[PDB]
Amino acid sequence: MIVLFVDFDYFYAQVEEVLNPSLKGKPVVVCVFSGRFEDSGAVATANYEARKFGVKAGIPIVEAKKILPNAVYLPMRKEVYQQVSSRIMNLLREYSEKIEIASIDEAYLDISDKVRDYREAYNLGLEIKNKILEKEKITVTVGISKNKVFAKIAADMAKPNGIKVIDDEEVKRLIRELDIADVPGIGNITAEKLKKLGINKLVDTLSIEFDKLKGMIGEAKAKYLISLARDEYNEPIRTRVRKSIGRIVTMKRNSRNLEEIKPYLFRAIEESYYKLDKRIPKAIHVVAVTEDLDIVSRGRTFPHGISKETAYSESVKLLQKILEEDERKIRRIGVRFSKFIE
DNA sequence: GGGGGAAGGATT
DNA sequence: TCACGAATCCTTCCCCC
Ligand SMILES: Cc1cn([C@H]2C[C@H](O)[C@@H](COP(=O)(O)OP(=O)(O)OP(=O)(O)O)O2)c(=O)[nH]c1=O
Ligand SMILES: *P(=O)(O)OC[C@@H]1CC[C@H](n2ccc(N)nc2=O)O1
Ligand SMILES: [Ca+2]
Ligand SMILES: [Ca+2]
Ligand SMILES: [Mg+2]
Ligand SMILES: [Mg+2]
Ligand SMILES: [Mg+2]
Repeated sequence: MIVLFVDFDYFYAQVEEVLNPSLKGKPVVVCVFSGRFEDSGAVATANYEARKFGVKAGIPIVEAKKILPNAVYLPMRKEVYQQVSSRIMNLLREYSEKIEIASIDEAYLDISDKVRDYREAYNLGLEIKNKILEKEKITVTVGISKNKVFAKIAADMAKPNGIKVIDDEEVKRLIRELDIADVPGIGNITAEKLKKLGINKLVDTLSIEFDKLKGMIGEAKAKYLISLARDEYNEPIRTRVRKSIGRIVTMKRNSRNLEEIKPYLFRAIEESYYKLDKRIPKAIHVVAVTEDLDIVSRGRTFPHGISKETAYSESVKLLQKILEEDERKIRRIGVRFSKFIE
């Protein structure tokens, strides 16, 4: 297997540079509000000219402006970013039938049907970079290796506007030398957890008794890290099929009033059924988040598919059960659907 | 004890 | 941002043989 990973560079701000080329080479900051329009918002992303002086993703725009008051600040245009992304993903599909779209700016390709060496993989990567630049004026970073994990790590090491191969020998080296915290799927927790078990590299997981790891981080992760460390990881490039689909919305205030909560619950159902599309669930859960941010949840499985009308009627019954069996005030409410037909 | 299943916490 | 709330793992609890 040869896997190629593509990560679009500083994507939202780069799209703004493409739609207004006069911006290129000057600081550009894309602002995100998350529906909270009474303030200045936050930096969604900034181009490298802005990052150079400390304007980085996540900081409040009021703080960014104290650093670069004369940068160009643009509110997010999510629908445009999504459209440009979708067009680029379509360009990538021409290079492989085996593609996994991981996010709005990330895709994996299994290119094993077209190349079986890294020199030609690199050439294919160059062609992809040129094609996306030609057609959409977007620069990207390409990572190439023997599996998804090292392909992503390769792109992380090479961005922006990069291309990097991690060949078989470099994989072996990284298994010994790469900080296990930089492995995809390992957050701040887990990382600290296995640092307390003496594990700092992928190779270290081979000198623990397995159940000790497993006990700390769980069976799935343990198997994951060990298979990486043994250089046996080979997960296919494929469209991920969800096991559940849902939506949980925040109410304007705490409530324990059924009639007050219902419109929110119904909104969650409508949004969920849009997401479901042609998928038909046989199970429904109602999920309540209490004011202290705990979860209370109740599910039902049917021997048949759930119509939207049954989703409405059953969700109220489940919510009624939640209200009867727990005394806490509810702040967020929604539904999750699972057990899909076919 | 443990098969079976649901609640709901934990993690990315 | 795409990592606020979705999706997924998985421990704990509980029924009851
Ligand atoms: C997109 C995103 C990344 N991160 C983290 C992941 C990293 O630690 C770091 C950057 O990850 P990256 O993957 O490098 O960010 P990105 O490539 O998706 O974004 P951009 O194109 O704008 O440059 O920030 C978030 O916390 N939230 C997010 O929404
Ligand atoms: P991981 O490697 O740290 O993160 C992997 C993916 C990226 C997004 C998604 N994610 C991460 C963190 C949180 N809090 N929520 C998410 O959905 O995991
Ligand atoms: Ca968001
Ligand atoms: Ca419990
Ligand atoms: Mg990117
Ligand atoms: Mg990304
Ligand atoms: Mg990490």
